Amino acid sequence: LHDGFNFDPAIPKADEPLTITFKAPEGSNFYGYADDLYLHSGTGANWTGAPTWGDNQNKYRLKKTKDNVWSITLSSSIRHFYSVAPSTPLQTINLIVRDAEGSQQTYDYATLVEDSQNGFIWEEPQKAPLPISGEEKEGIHIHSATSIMLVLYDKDSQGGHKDCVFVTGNFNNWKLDSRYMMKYDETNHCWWITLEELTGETQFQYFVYSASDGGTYLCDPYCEQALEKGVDTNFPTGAQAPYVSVVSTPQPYQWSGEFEMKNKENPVIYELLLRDFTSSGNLAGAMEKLPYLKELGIDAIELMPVQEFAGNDSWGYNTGLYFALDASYGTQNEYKAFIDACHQNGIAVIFDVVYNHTNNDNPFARMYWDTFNNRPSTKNPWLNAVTPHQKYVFSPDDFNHTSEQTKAFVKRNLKYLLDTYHIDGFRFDFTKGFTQKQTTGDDDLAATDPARVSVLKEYYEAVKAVKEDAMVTMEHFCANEETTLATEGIHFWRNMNHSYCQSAMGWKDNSDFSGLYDTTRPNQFVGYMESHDEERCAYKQIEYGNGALKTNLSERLKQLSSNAAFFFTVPGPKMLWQFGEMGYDISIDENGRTGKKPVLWEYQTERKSLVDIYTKLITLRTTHSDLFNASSQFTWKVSYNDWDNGRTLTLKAVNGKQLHVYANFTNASIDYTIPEGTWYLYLEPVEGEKKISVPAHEFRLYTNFAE
Ligand SMILES: [Ca+2]
Ligand SMILES: [Mn+2]
Repeated sequence: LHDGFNFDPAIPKADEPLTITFKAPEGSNFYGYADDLYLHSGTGANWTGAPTWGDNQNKYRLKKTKDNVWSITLSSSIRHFYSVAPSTPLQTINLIVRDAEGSQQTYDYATLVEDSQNGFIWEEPQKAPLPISGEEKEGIHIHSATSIMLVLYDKDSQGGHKDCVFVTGNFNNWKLDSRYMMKYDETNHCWWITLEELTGETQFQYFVYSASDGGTYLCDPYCEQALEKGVDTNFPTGAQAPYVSVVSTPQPYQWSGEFEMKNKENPVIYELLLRDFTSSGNLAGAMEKLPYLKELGIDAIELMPVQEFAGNDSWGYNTGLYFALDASYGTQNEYKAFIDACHQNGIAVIFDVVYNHTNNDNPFARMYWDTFNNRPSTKNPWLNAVTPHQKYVFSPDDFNHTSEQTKAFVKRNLKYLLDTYHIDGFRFDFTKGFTQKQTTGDDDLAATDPARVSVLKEYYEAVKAVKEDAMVTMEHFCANEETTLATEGIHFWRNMNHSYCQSAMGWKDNSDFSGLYDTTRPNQFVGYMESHDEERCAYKQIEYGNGALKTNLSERLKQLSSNAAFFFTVPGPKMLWQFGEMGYDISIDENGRTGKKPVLWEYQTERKSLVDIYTKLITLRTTHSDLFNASSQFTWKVSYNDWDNGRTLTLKAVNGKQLHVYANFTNASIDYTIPEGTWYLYLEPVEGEKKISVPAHEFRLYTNFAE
């Protein structure tokens, strides 16, 4: 390691001078840089004795001594330089090099310091075989109330590993300590240690170190609880951001009978963001509304991501930890209590899971990091250094889904969420992202990748191996791949937002509903008028409504009612986005796309008429579930050419039950002759072959059966 930081003495000593030599590698910020550079530095986890960013005192100046080479001497001693107390262990220096303007810089790097004065003398790392075998070796193992075994995987894509790992925590006041050095198992490629005499909430992180990488603080990627700096007030002062791991060595949640999702093959799914679902923005808030969701008639709740995400105000598509759920919504047991209450109310729970990308906080990112480019190292075995799909870069931390380490981690995580939280299915976020192919657009990305199809099958098969009746849904939008994968039994998001927005607004152009019903495999496509990612139908009305649909609330709800009568009446699974049932009309853009949205439960009263239409239509799918069987005959007229004389829907079951829907989406009344037979206005007995006047924006729903 001549590239980057060089140390003389080669083992830095707390109470001696240290000369630091920076060599700029080729194709880095400072390669061929003509002027002197400056040191931004401090000791320990919290950068003790750091200057104000940009302080250009001669003291901080790295003199250019050769081409691409700068040196600084911390004179007197490294302790005197940082003004650290003689009895305070000086164990790490954190180092950033920057230009005089503090614009161009290197990123978080630390080296080890030997402090013999304070009894921290370096000991050779020890080789020991893992005292355990089987699957799921890595992570946290409670032996007893006073004892934990930690197992941290360490092998980069080149086959190398770190020189040593310490475990710091509340048991050792967050110091590096020889007694707390982990042992390396070369065969399993794991660091391990058994902590004993713990005295109950154990807090810890790891300090990993090599000569080529320097030092890095990171938590356990398999921790079930975490404190995050900048969110948790009780984040320990001696720990480094972002994460400490929490292990209680605990009052285990007592689950209430066996649960099975209602209408398993064609469920109505309510998409829910806990942050914006209630004013409390949490599980406690959501719990209060389960009787509302039960009566609405839904089969499942789909929670937008609940795994630990950056900060505490997010959609959650920014996961830092996959085995720890975000404490901003509630405790592990509040999550269990919520899912258990859902089940008691006959409602299944689906987790939105985000395996395309993680963030800089993830132990997998922190473990093999590029301190020059501020992204994963080319030697990272889970993550790409650079996103291969350059159209969609949601973070610097894109998962390599051809990695055997990434694949095993995903499958273990899926199994964990099923076993621990008793959930009934998954919605895979951005599965189009599960690709190593170098692309820069939508077309080259959308083009079939056999390895993406292959890994998505692996993840599906893994879920079904844990829970045979678990629902798997993917947000994919790779047309040819969806045809192939739907045959395996994977469910796909079927986005009908554009059509039902056009219809809601009273525009016939691009209003064709037909995409909602896949003729080949209707049950494999989860159709929606709204998702968290789309603008609201009821907002489009205010903004670009045709005539009265702009400003007449009565006519707007009639039109949304008719949309709903050409949605819930259709075979195959369906999804609604929270508050669509009460005509939620705040633009997705209000307070920014992903910003906190107004909570408007008063809409359940003001728009009661629409809530009642949603309720009866969804409930009909349970009361007469045999109608909605994929075996049933389904025909409809919902094209550009089906407008002026209205749109029609006929559903005909094997047992002879029939549903007929007529909708006038136009701004004028249309004359319609009811089909021949004996019918019933199921939502309120009617003779067929009878001419009716159907008012502007209204629907008529007829069943050949009473209740
Ligand atoms: Ca968080
Ligand atoms: Mn990706």
